[PDB]
Amino acid sequence: MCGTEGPNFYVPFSNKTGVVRSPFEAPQYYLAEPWQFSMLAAYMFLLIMLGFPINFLTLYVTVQHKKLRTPLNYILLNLAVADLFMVFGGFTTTLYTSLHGYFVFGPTGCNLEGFFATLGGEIALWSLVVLAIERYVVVCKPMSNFRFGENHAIMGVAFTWVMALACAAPPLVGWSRYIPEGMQCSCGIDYYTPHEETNNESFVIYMFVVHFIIPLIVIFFCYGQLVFTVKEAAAQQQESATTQKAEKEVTRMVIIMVIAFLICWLPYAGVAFYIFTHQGSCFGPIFMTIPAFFAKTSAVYNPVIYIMMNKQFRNCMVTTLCCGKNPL
Ligand SMILES: O=C(Cc1ccc(Cl)cc1)N1CCC2(CC1)Oc1ccccc1O2
Ligand SMILES: CCCCCCCCO[C@@H]1O[C@H](CO)[C@@H](O)[C@H](O)[C@H]1O
Ligand SMILES: CCCCCCCCO[C@@H]1O[C@H](CO)[C@@H](O)[C@H](O)[C@H]1O
Ligand SMILES: CCCCCCCCO[C@@H]1O[C@H](CO)[C@@H](O)[C@H](O)[C@H]1O
Ligand SMILES: CCCCCCCCO[C@@H]1O[C@H](CO)[C@@H](O)[C@H](O)[C@H]1O
Ligand SMILES: *C(=O)CCCCCCCCCCCCCCC
Repeated sequence: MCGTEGPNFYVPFSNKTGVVRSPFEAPQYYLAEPWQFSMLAAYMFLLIMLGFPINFLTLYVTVQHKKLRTPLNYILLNLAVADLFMVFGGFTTTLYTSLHGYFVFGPTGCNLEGFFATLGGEIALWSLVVLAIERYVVVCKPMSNFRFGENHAIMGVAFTWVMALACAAPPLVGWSRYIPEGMQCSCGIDYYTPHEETNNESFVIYMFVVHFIIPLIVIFFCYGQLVFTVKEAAAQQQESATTQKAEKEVTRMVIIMVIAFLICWLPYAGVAFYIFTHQGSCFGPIFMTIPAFFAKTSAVYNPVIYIMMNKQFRNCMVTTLCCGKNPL
């Protein structure tokens, strides 16, 4: 008796007092004080004011600068579009529902916001995986007579859409489901109930293996071999100071990306290990959704790491903002 069950929800609050209401009908001010709902709204507002300009500016400066429109950058545009799905499909609706105290859009809007907010975050995750594979193929050259062109970059972007749909669509057709999560103002995959009618247990395993373990292994391998190949080639040219300088900056950048991926990855692993063991207590209307609360920020720091620190995008964004010029 941890929470309260309904046909389309699970409110993480005991019902011995008879105060629980459907998160589609009445505010959930027993999960959290009204100011805690407002702080959720403020956090959504922060993500919107930082997420939309950075990600929209990425799409905009690509239009005004021809040198950005290379095939190896196509997957970066896919990342910026994915974050805009998170910004508009997830953060915006949550900011609206949070100020009511409950998900005012009903169960139909729960599937919609759940899908798009999950789709955007899933496109972003696999865009990072695809970019790691692309950089690995271009640098380590595992195929003897291979050149990465426009057709290959399109496959990689289209591949992210298949992977993201592979995660976001099954809950719409009966494998897992979309329910209000945490404070019941946004919607997402049901990791909180063992809903046997939709086989939630198998979907969590599938999510954990395919959309959690596999992305980590691919990123670590590709960048691992990449830094290995770069350091190996740089060792053969120790007389070139720029080669050593290029090797040092490639190492620092791969580290930054791998660390940034783990900052979004480890919270789920920490919640996993606490759910893997300790399977005997109620997770409050918050605990299990703490990784989600911080994984949203990937809509802000991923374009900062992968785009704003790209040498090309930075100068072009300065040029666009710058008007025309820029300090040289
Ligand atoms: O939705 C995503 C997609 C994603 C993928 C990578 C990152 Cl870095 C962030 C989000 N998550 C991952 C897999 C998932 C669900 C949440 O399954 C779990 C089962 C047990 C414990 C934690 C779990 O996390
Ligand atoms: C983008 C900003 C949107 C803000 C929408 C706020 C809508 C508030 O709506 C109000 O909410 C109260 C508590 O939920 C109710 O008691 C009121 O009846 C209702 O009018
Ligand atoms: C940039 C901010 C634009 C805000 C436009 C939001 C329009 C909603 O407007 C709000 O809707 C609520 C519905 O319950 C009403 O209770 C409020 O009185 C009304 O102001
Ligand atoms: C750096 C890694 C980028 C991957 C970001 C994936 C973010 C997806 O995060 C997911 O968002 C959903 C919608 O709010 C929620 O239902 C899930 O609980 C949450 O895990
Ligand atoms: C995908 C995993 C990322 C691999 C990052 C490897 C970080 C290595 O970093 C390098 O290691 C050298 C010793 O091996 C040090 O001497 C160098 O200072 C350092 O640049
Ligand atoms: C050359 O690049 C000309 C740029 C002209 C604009 C420079 C000033 C930008 C100010 C951005 C900071 C806005 C802060 C708003 C916070 C809500």
